[PDB]
Amino acid sequence: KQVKISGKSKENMSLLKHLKGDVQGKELVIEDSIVNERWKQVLKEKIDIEHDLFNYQKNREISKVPFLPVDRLITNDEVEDILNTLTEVLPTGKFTSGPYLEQFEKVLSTYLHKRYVIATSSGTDAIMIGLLALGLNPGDEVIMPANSFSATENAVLASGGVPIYVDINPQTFCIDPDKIEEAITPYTKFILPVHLYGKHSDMQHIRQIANRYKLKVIEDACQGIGLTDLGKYADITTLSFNPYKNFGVCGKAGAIATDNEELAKKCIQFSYHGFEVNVKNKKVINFGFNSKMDNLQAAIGLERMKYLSLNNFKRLFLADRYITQLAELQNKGYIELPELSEDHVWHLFPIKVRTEDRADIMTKLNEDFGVQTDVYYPILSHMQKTPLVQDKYAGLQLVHTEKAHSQVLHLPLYPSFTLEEQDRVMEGLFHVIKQEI
Amino acid sequence: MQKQVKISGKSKENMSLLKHLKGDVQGKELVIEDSIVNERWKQVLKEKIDIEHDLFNYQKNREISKVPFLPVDRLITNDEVEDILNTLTEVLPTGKFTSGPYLEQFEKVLSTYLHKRYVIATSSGTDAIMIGLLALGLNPGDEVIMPANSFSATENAVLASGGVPIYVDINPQTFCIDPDKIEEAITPYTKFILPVHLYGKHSDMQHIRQIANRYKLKVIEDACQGIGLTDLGKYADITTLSFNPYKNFGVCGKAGAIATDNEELAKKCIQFSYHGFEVNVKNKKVINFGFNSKMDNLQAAIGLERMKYLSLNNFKRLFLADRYITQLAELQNKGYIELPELSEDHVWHLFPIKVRTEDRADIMTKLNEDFGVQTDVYYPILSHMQKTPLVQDKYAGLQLVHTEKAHSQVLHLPLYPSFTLEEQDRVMEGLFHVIKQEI
Repeated sequence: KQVKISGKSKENMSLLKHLKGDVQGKELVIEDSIVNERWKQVLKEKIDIEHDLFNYQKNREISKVPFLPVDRLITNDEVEDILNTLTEVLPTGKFTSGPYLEQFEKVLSTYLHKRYVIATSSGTDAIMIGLLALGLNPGDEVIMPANSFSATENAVLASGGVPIYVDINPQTFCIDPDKIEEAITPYTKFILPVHLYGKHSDMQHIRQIANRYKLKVIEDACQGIGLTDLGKYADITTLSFNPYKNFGVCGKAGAIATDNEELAKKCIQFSYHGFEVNVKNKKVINFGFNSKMDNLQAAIGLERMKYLSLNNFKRLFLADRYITQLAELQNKGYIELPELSEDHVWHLFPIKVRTEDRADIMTKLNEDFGVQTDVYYPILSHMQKTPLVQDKYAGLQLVHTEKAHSQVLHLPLYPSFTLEEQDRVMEGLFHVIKQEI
Repeated sequence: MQKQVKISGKSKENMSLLKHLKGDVQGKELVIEDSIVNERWKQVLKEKIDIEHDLFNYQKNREISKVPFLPVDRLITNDEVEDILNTLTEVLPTGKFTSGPYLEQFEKVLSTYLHKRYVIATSSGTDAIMIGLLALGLNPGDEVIMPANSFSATENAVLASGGVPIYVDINPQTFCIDPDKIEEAITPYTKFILPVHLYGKHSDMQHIRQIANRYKLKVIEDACQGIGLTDLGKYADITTLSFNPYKNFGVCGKAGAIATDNEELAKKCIQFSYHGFEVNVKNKKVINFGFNSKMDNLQAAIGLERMKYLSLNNFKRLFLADRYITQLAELQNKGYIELPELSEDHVWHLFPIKVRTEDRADIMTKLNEDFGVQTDVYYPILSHMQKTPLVQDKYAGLQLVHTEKAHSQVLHLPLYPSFTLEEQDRVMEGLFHVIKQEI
């Protein structure tokens, strides 16, 4: 009878169906949570998504479609809320530690269903501190994919750890659990899956393996906020609140989330100079970092977080539209579409095109249509031109990772993107693609 | 034939300004260097200045029940809040919060203020030291010569980068590393000297450079408390700063900077500061790894506002320290305490006096209970006495006589730009009353 808005990816999916006529129940019920706040001012019984959420203007004039214009990633209402909260924050004089930081950590805890949240100065820092809190020693091996953002390998390397790259599932872009056990040595301590593009990795299977081999699991969920059951099978979950993520602040920040008390204590010590928790200047471990989130950014996060469920839903609506209206191109085998799944928060939108055509498709979309696309990310880990790669990752081949990487093409997708712009993207893809994969 | 007096805002020039602004004639001889750090001076300098009244609003007869050591709400003024709100009104809608134009502009201003060719703004002073060591070519196990009485960030940066701290005794008068004790400690594994301008006092950099040259060592200074020091960085390979909110100049969150004249070195700092990428080419790595440690565009915008108060704020700190040193003279004359020396090479981030080792706890307790005067000790525990596995394992048997003795005597008195002279009166009165024994 009741259709509940949690804001999480599973319920978003059922909300999507329900609003497309397909009744999932009677009463729209909005869960009493900070992440659902902006929904309340726009969600009405007879809501029309195209008009109420996107203000669809089919005939608005469009010459260029930028892939990700940063100015549009923050709205006018967000600006007003931020200025309003800073008006109160600034005179308190508390900019590093303070009450907004604590409140942000409490709110995240509830949203993630994790007992302990340590907010950090970036996502990169979260992974780095997480590895160390979990006991990483120099030379310990960490199993992970090679198609993530460089921050992932970087956090392992900076801590003294050793990346062991394993091939991916070519459709999900995520680490193939069936390739993990092969790569376990007596020096392997961790598995580090990445929920790439917003797609959830096969965490249950990863957990079975990990318990088998007594490894720890720390996930890079920096692109995966809003995923149903995020962290259910992880020892540590890491997040980024960088301004370009599904939810971000106004600078650098991230978080570590865990259910283990002793683990949390250690993360806090590593995040702040190795001090005894809340006892300044008294070290209890060898060293630590200066890597807590700023009180000021936390105050901003408490405002920007009000838009999260609404924005994740708008991302889902966008991804659904793409998948539906481009179906004919996958039907003719010209492109491959991502699967419409509950275990996706659509941080990025990956289609697949023919390898030898991608650069041409990209150029034509831009030249003829003003449509900008991109490829996240241009270089794989084991193909970076560094002294480390040549000495350590020589002649390594990851067939699926490399092939998928050669084919992946990302389309504009973000909460303030417009349907009219999306139409131009799609109209463009049809007019320029004329060969199969 | 009149000598001009340049208001650079640096420590040397502030010292002479202190005399001229105590004097009767204040005319066209006072030349304000065209710099953002001097902005808040332009308005107030167009008339004759009475420091007590114009800068401090001296209210000798005000009721004071408590003197907090560092009330953080008073470290940011109303005009600072307003300027910040005004600039953020412009920054926020641009949507640029990581990289951006205020960041580049803040680095450029710093480069001019410090007289250093390259400034790399970082996410904290702690990261500046860590990145600086790595860019200078630190390898795991490399020994770093340093004092043991700094904030923990100094040693934490050495250790996080793979370095090995080697602690050397200080000059007990200045609290800075004793150049005369550095040479003794040099081994084949020594690669760096890391002096700290502690409390805002300038280390003996010329002598340290001599030793460094002689043994081919790199010098990276922790100047995180030393912004405004004359000739800062002159003999350093890398200078590091902090713009933590509590510093002489700070932003509204964490940030710091690396300063250097060496171009190839600057390049490496950038690479380390941002994922090991080629400069201005995202996703393309040219070194093994790097960090996510640039300063944020938004904090840079706030920095460009707050920096307008630096020269004036540094001047007020000096006037405060000078006032302490003069009015407390008698306590030093009678041998009860030791006062710092009124020098040109100090920016007075903190104000250290020395009291009798045996009486300090009692002095502090009585100041607070009988008079509401809060004092403090930066920092409570020395590096070689931290209860950590590393210390208990590798730094057992290490004795640093001067560091330990001076650390047992030191007492910091409240001093920040918005501190009032009437609060200062009460600090000083309390000190006269509670103290009765010599050192």
